[PDB]
Amino acid sequence: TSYVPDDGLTAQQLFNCGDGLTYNDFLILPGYIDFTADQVDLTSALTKKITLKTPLVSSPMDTVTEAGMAIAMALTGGIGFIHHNCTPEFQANEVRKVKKYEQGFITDPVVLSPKGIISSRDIDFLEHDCFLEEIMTKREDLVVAPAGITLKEANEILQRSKKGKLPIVNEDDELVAIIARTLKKNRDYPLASKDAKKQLLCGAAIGTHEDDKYRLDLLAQAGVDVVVLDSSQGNSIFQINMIKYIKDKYPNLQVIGGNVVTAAQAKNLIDAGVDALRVGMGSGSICITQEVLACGRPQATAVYKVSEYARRFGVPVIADGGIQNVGHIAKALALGASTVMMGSLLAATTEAPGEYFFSDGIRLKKYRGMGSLDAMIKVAQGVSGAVQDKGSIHKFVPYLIAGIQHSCQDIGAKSLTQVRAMMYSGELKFEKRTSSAQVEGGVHSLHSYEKRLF
Amino acid sequence: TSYVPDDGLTAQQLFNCGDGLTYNDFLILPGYIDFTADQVDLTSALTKKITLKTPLVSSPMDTVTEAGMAIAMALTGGIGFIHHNCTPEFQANEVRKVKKYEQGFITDPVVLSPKGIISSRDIDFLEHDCFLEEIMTKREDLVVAPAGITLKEANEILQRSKKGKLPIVNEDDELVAIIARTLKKNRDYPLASKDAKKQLLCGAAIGTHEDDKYRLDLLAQAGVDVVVLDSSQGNSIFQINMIKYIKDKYPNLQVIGGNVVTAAQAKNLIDAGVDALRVGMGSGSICITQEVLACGRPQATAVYKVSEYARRFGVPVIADGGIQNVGHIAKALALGASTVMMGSLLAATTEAPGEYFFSDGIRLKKYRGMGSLDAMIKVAQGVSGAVQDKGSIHKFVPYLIAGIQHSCQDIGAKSLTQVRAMMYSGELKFEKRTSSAQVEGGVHSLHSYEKRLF
Amino acid sequence: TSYVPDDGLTAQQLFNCGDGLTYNDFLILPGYIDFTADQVDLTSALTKKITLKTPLVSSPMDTVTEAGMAIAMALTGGIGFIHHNCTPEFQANEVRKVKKYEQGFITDPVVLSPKGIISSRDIDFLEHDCFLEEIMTKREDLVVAPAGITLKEANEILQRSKKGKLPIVNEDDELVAIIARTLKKNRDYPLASKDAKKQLLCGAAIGTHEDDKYRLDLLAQAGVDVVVLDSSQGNSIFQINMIKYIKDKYPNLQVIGGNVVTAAQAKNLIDAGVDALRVGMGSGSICITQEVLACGRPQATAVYKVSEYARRFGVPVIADGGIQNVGHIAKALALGASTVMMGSLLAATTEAPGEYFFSDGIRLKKYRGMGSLDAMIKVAQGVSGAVQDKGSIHKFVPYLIAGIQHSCQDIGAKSLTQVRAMMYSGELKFEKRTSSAQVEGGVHSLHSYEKRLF
Amino acid sequence: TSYVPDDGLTAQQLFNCGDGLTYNDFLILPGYIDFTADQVDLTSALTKKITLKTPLVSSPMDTVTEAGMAIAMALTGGIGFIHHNCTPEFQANEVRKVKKYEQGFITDPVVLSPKGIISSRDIDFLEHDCFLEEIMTKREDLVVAPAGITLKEANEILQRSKKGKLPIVNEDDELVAIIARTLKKNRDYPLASKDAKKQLLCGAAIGTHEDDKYRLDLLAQAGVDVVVLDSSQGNSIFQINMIKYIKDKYPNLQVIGGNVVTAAQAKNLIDAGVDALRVGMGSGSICITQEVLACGRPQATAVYKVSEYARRFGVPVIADGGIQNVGHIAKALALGASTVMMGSLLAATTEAPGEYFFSDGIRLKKYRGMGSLDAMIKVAQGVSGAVQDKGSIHKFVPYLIAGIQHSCQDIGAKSLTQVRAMMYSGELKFEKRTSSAQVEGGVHSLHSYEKRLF
Ligand SMILES: COc1c(C)c2c(c(O)c1CCOP(=O)(O)CP(=O)(O)OC[C@H]1O[C@@H](n3cnc4c(N)ncnc43)[C@H](O)[C@@H]1O)C(=O)OC2
Ligand SMILES: COc1c(C)c2c(c(O)c1CCOP(=O)(O)CP(=O)(O)OC[C@H]1O[C@@H](n3cnc4c(N)ncnc43)[C@H](O)[C@@H]1O)C(=O)OC2
Ligand SMILES: COc1c(C)c2c(c(O)c1CCOP(=O)(O)CP(=O)(O)OC[C@H]1O[C@@H](n3cnc4c(N)ncnc43)[C@H](O)[C@@H]1O)C(=O)OC2
Ligand SMILES: NC(=O)c1ncn([C@@H]2O[C@H](COP(=O)(O)O)[C@@H](O)[C@H]2O)n1
Ligand SMILES: NC(=O)c1ncn([C@@H]2O[C@H](COP(=O)(O)O)[C@@H](O)[C@H]2O)n1
Ligand SMILES: NC(=O)c1ncn([C@@H]2O[C@H](COP(=O)(O)O)[C@@H](O)[C@H]2O)n1
Ligand SMILES: NC(=O)c1ncn([C@@H]2O[C@H](COP(=O)(O)O)[C@@H](O)[C@H]2O)n1
Ligand SMILES: [K+]
Ligand SMILES: [K+]
Ligand SMILES: [K+]
Ligand SMILES: [K+]
Repeated sequence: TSYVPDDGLTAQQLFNCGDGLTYNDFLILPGYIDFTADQVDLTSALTKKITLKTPLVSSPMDTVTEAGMAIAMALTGGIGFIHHNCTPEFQANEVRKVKKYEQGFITDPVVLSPKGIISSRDIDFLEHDCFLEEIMTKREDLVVAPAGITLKEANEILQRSKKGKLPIVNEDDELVAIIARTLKKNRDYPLASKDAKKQLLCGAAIGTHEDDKYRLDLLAQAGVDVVVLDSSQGNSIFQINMIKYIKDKYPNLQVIGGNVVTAAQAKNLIDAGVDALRVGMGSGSICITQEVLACGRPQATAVYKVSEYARRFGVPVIADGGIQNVGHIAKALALGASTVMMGSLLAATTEAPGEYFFSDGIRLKKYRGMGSLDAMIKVAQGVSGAVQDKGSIHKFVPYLIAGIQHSCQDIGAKSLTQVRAMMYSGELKFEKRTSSAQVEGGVHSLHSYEKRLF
Repeated sequence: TSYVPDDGLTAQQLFNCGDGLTYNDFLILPGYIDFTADQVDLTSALTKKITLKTPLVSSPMDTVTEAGMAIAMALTGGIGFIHHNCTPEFQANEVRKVKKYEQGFITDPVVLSPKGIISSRDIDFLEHDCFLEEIMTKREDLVVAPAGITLKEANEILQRSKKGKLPIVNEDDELVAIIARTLKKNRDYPLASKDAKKQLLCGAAIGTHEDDKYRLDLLAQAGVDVVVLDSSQGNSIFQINMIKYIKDKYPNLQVIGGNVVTAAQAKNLIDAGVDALRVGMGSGSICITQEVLACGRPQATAVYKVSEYARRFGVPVIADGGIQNVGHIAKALALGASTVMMGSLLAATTEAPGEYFFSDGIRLKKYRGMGSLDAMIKVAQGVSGAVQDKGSIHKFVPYLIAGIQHSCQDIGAKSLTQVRAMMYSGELKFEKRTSSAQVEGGVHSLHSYEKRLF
Repeated sequence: TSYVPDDGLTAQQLFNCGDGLTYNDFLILPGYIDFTADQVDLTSALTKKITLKTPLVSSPMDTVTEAGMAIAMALTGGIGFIHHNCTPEFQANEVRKVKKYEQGFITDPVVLSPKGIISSRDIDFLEHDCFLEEIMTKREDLVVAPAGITLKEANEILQRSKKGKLPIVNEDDELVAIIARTLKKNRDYPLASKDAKKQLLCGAAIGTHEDDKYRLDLLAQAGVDVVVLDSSQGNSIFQINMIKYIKDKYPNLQVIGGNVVTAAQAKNLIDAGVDALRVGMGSGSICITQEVLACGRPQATAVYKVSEYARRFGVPVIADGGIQNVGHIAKALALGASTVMMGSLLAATTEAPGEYFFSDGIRLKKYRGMGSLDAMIKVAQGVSGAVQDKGSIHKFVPYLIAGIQHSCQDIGAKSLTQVRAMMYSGELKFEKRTSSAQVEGGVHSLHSYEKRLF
Repeated sequence: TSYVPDDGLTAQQLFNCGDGLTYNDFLILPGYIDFTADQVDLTSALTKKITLKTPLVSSPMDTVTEAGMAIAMALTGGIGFIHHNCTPEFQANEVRKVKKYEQGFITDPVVLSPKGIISSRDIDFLEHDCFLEEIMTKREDLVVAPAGITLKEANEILQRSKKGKLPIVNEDDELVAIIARTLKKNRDYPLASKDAKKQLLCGAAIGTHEDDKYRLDLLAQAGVDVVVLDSSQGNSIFQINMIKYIKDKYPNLQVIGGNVVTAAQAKNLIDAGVDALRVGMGSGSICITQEVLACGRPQATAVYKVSEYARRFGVPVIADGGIQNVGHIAKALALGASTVMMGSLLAATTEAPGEYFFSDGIRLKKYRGMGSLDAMIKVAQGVSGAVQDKGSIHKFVPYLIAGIQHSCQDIGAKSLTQVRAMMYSGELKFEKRTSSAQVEGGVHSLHSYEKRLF
């Protein structure tokens, strides 16, 4: 015979009925492998105009994305969104801080007012004399460098002054930047996500309330590339206006639509004029909306449903919420999502806001939902907590990339663009997983065991 | 195109087959928001004649509703039902106590027999002399007030006597009431549930056994507004008679039908002449009937099924049992319920019967089913226990209201009347939730976390 | 209108497809109540010829049924089966012991050989002299009683001798029995299960292996009323022969067929000539067959399927295994079962074999499957353990009866015969229960709680 | 009537839709028993050319199969596969070591270089003198034996020298072997799996990467009988080539195809020229692929689907992964599998690699997946751990055999060949198991319990 039938379920019959299943409810039948995993191209679109080397994106939460994270993320190939739980000024600062970050050049030099350099030497010896400028008269005659400044002469010249951060200025003695030694052989970031001006990409979230139009402005000034509207149910006249307002004012600016879960919700945003859709309502580890409200939708189905529609307009979808492991990323992407947003899966990370604090013989790192009472009487829709400890976004992300690539390989696709083309064509196959199938899917029948991922 | 199909399940296909699903088995797809949550009107009917500002209702259990609770509940916009685990006299007392409660006026002044006022002063100094009247001859010549008594002159006049509870009498020196300082700026209860005589509404539960006709009488005297028949299976000739007996005797009185779960059970009660139906069999946190019997029905389905029928007669349905969180309330209401009754979700509360007693580094408050051996050889159908500690019904209820409103908003309804009109029309959409969907629905992927709701 | 549709699932569509559901997977919609629970008649058949006042039956396990249990059970209205884990002689003894038990008369007087009465007096005072008969010459001239012996003169006469167990003999000084004081006002057992000779009924289990034909014989002699073949898969040529062998030899004797789960398995036994069928394979608390084999079937479905067939021949079915609570009994009976057999649910009991032994601040009582390595290289198909502590079969059983009656009432049936007639007619309604429905079905949303059943 | 319908589900309708169920999701309805369990023949094929007495097969993991295991397994009637986590030389050694193992003859005599025998005597008395050959001049004149060596004269002759391991040599004083006393009455292995040269069978796993062709060679030399390609997704051009390469070079050699789960994946391997298929992706206790990727399939369905196809070509299927108990073996075999491979279920065993180390008052034995970071930045797809303690493969396996036989009996098949013929014909019946059915399936309703299997 040499036939072999067409066993396997198609996306349609699996996510277009009314059962409402999530990532852990299904699998993806393998295909034919004839290329190595690293040959898999993960290039994907974040918006109608922007494209990242990797589909990963950090969430706009006060415990996940902040300068450091938006930078690492961008450097590793993804992008980040600065949360909006702080006066517009500060949030806007985190943007410019990112938007004008340059290899080797000092991050954002801590500084003080006279109220010249100031090397520890002084601070030590010789009562706290009348202010700093006094206890520190660092003569104009000092080791500084001209605008011809470069990483080359920098470090080297630093040897003469045996210092590790010589200052640089344009012409009007107003520090443009300070080169720094601290790393000893900077790596190369070939996938770095940057804009036209070669600066790293940077996103930012804002509300849809009136007092957010000013906030947006400060961000816009700072060179923000894309902004996402923060809402649990983004299909409101408020967001729609907020959309129009922004698109009009700033034509040259991408706007991602508030969190939606239905094709109907999307229609309004795609019409308002959005550049993408953030799909996901009540899937976040810290989000507890479905339990305290009554509205929401199972992630896997939501991502599939909203993408199949959004695609018909060239509007990328960001699968936000529900990604509890590498696996769930490939899943979300295979269902129509162009990129995926993470929060908890990127909390412990060292680039994330906050500091670690061992608790009960185990590592730790704060992490809560922006809808929690702390982050914010108001009805709490989120919870507060903390997670373990992962490596650094510079090594963690690369691991995610390998997984996603290994996933694509097992399936038979050499790119994410293909994975989607396959599932929409009916070539990509799926299969439901019973509770026992889920149990067998993970670790079982062991007396004890540990786990290390990369 | 600009079409977007009609994705979404309708109530019918979801609760009218035979799967028997509960609140945690489904969700409600969001709609369009074009109004703020606080604009949502929660007005709902408790019976054919009565209407509350809020659909909340405390349960007739000896650990939930009692004077204090029936008062707070009424003040916050809902209503309460005094349990019937105590001689009719006492239960009847709790009613009048409620029915004639007035702002500022002392609750129910504790008192003693001679066997004039009696300020601590005496009790202290000068052997327990022959009875109270002796160890306390408080002269007729004392600070008291005339029927012109008002909160105005009251407190003020109290200053002269530097006391905090001057007595007031009509004419025949028989204390009608005592004004009291103890609060320092009473709030305003705009939603208060009151009757024609401007007195707070008050409900009361009674059995269907013969010896309950006298009990009902004492309650009726006390000015009870509505009574609910307490039974697990209320479709018995006993209740039906008890219905007729009451409707006849007291025409001007609402009667809620025993707990039912089917349209067939309802028919008998709607015919007997009930003013509402209490739907719910074996859903209560402390009820364990389904485990020790064989009869019952999944709450969500029961509420939907009995309401779709009851509505065809203008008979309100009270979704009693199964409400484990704010979310489940909106759910019950969206399925055809006019109001919802709670027990455990209103136990810890300070207005509830009993006192707290820290246990294992944690707060506590007794709570058990009226079907438990303690509350009541008889077959125990309930269990006994206790819960944590919530705020006060004066702040807790308001939180429930916000939730329910936030829920209605997310859906797209500006009132509960609308939410039901939407689900019966097919506009309101639902989606089943798999076990994984339920797991993703709540908190997951966190190393640890705490939870605060309002 | 006044119609009300026909909501509700019928047994057929619920247990005749291939889903394989158990008791916890469904419920029984209530009906109309017009009679009190105690008016419910539980009379049910155990075999084609025998009938018990109650459908309860103790299991033939070395930790459940033994003389004491087969007696209490019979007295409370049910029946018991002596296990066969002991030489035929001893098992046969437990039978006669039961079969000839009489109110007041000493159970089975412990005794010694000379190698007259022997009151402690002696044992105490005056070296262990040459044997008992010597250290105890209780003269012929002693307080004894004639065959006219009766509970009347007995106790009374005992006063004169101030003893508590005067001996009685026929004529040939061979103790027929000894009356005993130890209770102080024996109760009345109106439901007692007895045979023609007014003796309590008694069952007994035997294997189907060759060496079991002798064992059966000793039992037969002892006046056993019914015997059950002990097998996990009773549809073997071995049992079929064993059936024929017995039916032939002892026509006047009931034989219950080995454990089966299908209508096909039953056909062979009903033809071999059985008087009943023990349905249930791998449902017992201690049975772990399904996990270590590959054959078996979900109890609820098995009971329904085998009964619908067996009934077509007047062959009663004993729902054995899976009854984890009062509720599951009514369920099994409502599906076609005539009686139900229990093991674990009757372990802690005081009438059960073994003694209690507090462990970890909690009561205890051994309990294991006859298929366990201990009870019995052989493949273990059962496990060994222990349970808590229930009352006495004289109070526990009565509780089960109330439940079963309360269950029948809630449904609307005044007898078990009716409950079955209702489910087979399509009048009795059912509804599946989702996992959440099962969770809501039991205790939930409580911070803590205890449980007392009767 | 005497008909009895055809209740029961067929494999087809149960594993050929898209639900994806595992072993714990179904059962096998019993049939007719007319033969004893030990009469059941378990003979099954491992490949197109090879046949084992028992369908058991140890997995190629560095914690399961290694010489000792491949020997015991072969002796008990099955076969084993040496893992490939060690230079080809060593892995190849483990093969020859096995391939030339002979009863009584010393396993693999530990040895040292001069850098004659060497009995402890010396080592003790008389500074570590210049090397061994010196501190030990065991004269040529010593107790040794000629090629006529046999277990007969061996042991006996050993008495004269009162030693326990006399050396034997061919002619050129180059030890061919050493007979040893250490057991005191060697048993008989009637089912031993051997090749034409009467040597025990031995399998070995290799990768499909280029540098594996040399490795294969060393194994081939050592007399390996069958080799299995180690891959999670074995349907790649790499394996297909690796297949062709081997089949060509070594015609007289069996090759088992990489792990597959679909009929489509199989087609390529059956065409490449494989002798069997290893079905199973992400079912292993230590495999966590489905959780960190997105591809895989529920074992039960995979085994059924791939076998129904593979059989159409006479290509045996090895159900690898998911076997958590005796029961699951019969299940896998009944669905079309010819043999089953185990890992964890054969870890604790004494023949397995590694030594035990009590931990927390309990026994222990290391066990991890070859995909774990330890066994192997790379993406970890497995985990590391350890299990309890089972007996010895010489007693454990026999237990598995009894189970599998007991299973076959309960069904009604006298051989595995029959079990499959029955399920493909539609005679063998199945039934799904709900979560409650699964709960009832195992141990429940017990206050406590222990477990011993054989
Ligand atoms: C905000 O972040 C989230 C996100 C992204 C998600 C979830 C979530 O719970 C949160 C936290 C809660 O966000 P939100 O539900 O509070 C939405 P939002 O922040 O826009 O607040 C909405 C309310 O603000 C008021 N509002 C919004 N815009 C205006 C406006 N233009 N004028 C007046 N009032 C407005 C209304 O009361 C409207 O209901 C979730 O479950 O899935 C995704
Ligand atoms: C009473 O509260 C509940 C409620 C409200 C619920 C559940 C529950 O378990 C209880 C506790 C138990 O109530 P109930 O089942 O004991 C019902 P009820 O209190 O009316 O007692 C009923 C029995 O009393 C006797 N009875 C009732 N009325 C009469 C009568 N008129 N004459 C004689 N006997 C009567 C009968 O034996 C009838 O079976 C439940 O599972 O869902 C809701
Ligand atoms: C015995 O009790 C049970 C019961 C009642 C149940 C289960 C259970 O596991 C046990 C314990 C195990 O009983 P069994 O499976 O060992 C059945 P049985 O005691 O009859 O032993 C059967 C074997 O004995 C041998 N045999 C039986 N009769 C003969 C015979 N006539 N001649 C020769 N051999 C025979 C055969 O090897 C036959 O397979 C269960 O899962 O559901 C109900
Ligand atoms: N409910 C809340 O308080 C809250 N806080 C954040 N979120 C949503 O959950 C997402 C993160 O989900 P996760 O941690 O990847 O499961 C965020 O991007 C945001 O959309 N929700
Ligand atoms: N079974 C019992 O003892 C018992 N006690 C109270 N109840 C029922 O449960 C309801 C409360 O449910 P809950 O606590 O909101 O889940 C009560 O209103 C009553 O109808 N049941
Ligand atoms: N597998 C075993 O060892 C074993 N031992 C007893 N049993 C079966 O289980 C039944 C008791 O079930 P349960 O305890 O009521 O769930 C017994 O009547 C018997 O049929 N099974
Ligand atoms: N993922 C991993 O690291 C790993 N290691 C081994 N395995 C697979 O799992 C199988 C063993 O499964 P189990 O232990 O019987 O459930 C092995 O034969 C192999 O196919 N997988
Ligand atoms: K969630
Ligand atoms: K309950
Ligand atoms: K069981
Ligand atoms: K697994």
